[PDB]
Amino acid sequence: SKNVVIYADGVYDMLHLGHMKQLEQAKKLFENTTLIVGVTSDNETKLFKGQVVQTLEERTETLKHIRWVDEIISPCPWVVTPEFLEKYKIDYVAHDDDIYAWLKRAGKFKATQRTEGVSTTDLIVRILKNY
Amino acid sequence: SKNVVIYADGVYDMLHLGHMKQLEQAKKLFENTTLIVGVTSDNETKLFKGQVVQTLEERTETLKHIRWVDEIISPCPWVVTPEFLEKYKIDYVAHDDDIYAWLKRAGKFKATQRTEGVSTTDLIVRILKNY
Repeated sequence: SKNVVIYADGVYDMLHLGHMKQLEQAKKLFENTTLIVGVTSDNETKLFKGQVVQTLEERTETLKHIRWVDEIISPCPWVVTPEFLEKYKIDYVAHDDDIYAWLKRAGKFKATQRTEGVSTTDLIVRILKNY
Repeated sequence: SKNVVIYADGVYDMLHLGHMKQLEQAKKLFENTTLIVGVTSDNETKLFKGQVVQTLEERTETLKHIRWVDEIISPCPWVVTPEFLEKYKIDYVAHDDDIYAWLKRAGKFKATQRTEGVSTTDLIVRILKNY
């Protein structure tokens, strides 16, 4: 079967098992895929979403070590556009779930899910119940 | 060239970029390798080394998402023995650097290096200089 190009963007701050499971899910959407991961810039993340603890460089270098990741766009645009899809020959956008209505209308949206409790901040909440 | 079997054991608690770089180094020691990773048990780690924040299951599931990891032995023995090498057909043990004198004498030890400052605990020391 033909190779399907998947695009998954995010902040990927302090990458945890929840991110990794989501990337695995996107990678395995079809039998033969190329998973492109977009890593959002420090400025736009801070401005649109909130404080980021790791720089773009740190967030990107970590993602390079993940099995499911085939290609990285870093920094990636904050908003996916139709032109972006055509520029990188993206077949589907894989994201947790509006702003994706236009993708779903075109058949180009694949929902992936989060894993609760696994996150990095929750692991400190752990060691902080040693007292 | 023939496939070289590399064994790298550790606790791999709260896996960070330093672990990942070390695993990449072991994986790339030769052109064609199988990297086996050993993950130490909760009891022995606690007893011999110190408190572990993630369980064996959590530490092992995370390692599964790392590109360089080909096989996992979980839990792995606390001490590498000659019998262990023969049982899994290990050619080299890759570890940060004694207790490895016997490996170095046999030509079966490959030193890998750490990365400072990248660790998970240091990233909290970060957010804790927001105040």
